[PDB]
Amino acid sequence: EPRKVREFRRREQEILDTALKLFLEQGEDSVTVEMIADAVGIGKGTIYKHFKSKAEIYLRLMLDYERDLAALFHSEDVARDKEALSRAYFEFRMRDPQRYRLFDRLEEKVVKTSQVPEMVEELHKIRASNFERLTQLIKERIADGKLENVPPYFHYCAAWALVHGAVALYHSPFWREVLEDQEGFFHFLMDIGVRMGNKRK
Amino acid sequence: KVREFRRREQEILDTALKLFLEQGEDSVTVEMIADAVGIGKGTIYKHFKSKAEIYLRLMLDYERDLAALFHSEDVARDKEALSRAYFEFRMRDPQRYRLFDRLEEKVVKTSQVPEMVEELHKIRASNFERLTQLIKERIADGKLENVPPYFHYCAAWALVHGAVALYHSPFWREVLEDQEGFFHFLMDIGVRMGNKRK
Repeated sequence: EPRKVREFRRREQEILDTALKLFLEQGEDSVTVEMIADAVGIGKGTIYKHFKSKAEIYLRLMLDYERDLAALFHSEDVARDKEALSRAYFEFRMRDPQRYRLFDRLEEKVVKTSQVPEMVEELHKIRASNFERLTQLIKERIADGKLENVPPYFHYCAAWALVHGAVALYHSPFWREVLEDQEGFFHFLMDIGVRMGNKRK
Repeated sequence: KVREFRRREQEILDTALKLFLEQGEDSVTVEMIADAVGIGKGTIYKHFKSKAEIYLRLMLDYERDLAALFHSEDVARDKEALSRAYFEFRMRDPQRYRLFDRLEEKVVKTSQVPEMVEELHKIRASNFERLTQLIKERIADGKLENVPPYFHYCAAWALVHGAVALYHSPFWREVLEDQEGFFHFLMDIGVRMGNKRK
């Protein structure tokens, strides 16, 4: 792409990365557009060229997350490894549990309210596409004999439940200190997700 | 008679829970519980000094029910059937689980009635050891992967927590509410979680 556009996009990305870091550390309600600009080192007026409001930043972060999930499914291979893809999916969903929880709060705050209707409609569209991709992966693992031959939404809902509960584990005042440094436990959870609903003989 | 005191106390508890789920616990007052039972507010105070006492009693009764599940006392109990029964117990009535999650913040974390909360922590600690002992036994039998027991404990907690949330989804609850096969599918997943590969 042209150099001017690339510079504009990299500045936009730095704003997004900085804003997300501030939201997780201090809480999203506390952080203001001025505070993000100070952290990036730019004037606030520069931020408003990129985003009209904090609600646009919230929605952009969630759109970017859905785009990252979509890219996970697409690969340059004729016959992708479905078990490796399933593992990558659970890793993507369970890493960064504080971000998951933040997005749960933003769902009530800006998505359910359709604070920016065009952006929320885009978010629903890509989420529906990602739902179709996960359902197709489930159907292919069923057709390959790996997953039990039950309705695909059985597997979808089990995966949703495991991810949701796993995120909650990392917000426990008791368990978070125990688990935060345990990479083996994280991979144990990943193995459980991949093995969930596997067919038995 | 002592008898007699108990049945009214149970109807108060059964009625209060069923208003809490309907209606939301903050909305429900002691007067509303008394009206539904029909026994007037003065009678309630003979059993419970406050709504917080009713909250904590419901949670104590729940922990006692979980303890009763483990105490089969058989010399060679079926651990897989016990594991399945545990997941069934935890995942049935998801609305009650969610209410108790709210009551944790409201009356347990605040130690609203300290004597009752100390008893609740005591039985919860006993139930934790009972579940951990079941996990260790399934590990020792070659059924579960030989990892720290808390690995298995935390996986079980996560599955239950996520399953309860599933039944509160505005989308999924209508889909799942009548699906006994899906419920048994989740139970199968819980029992098979962390199983050693043959």
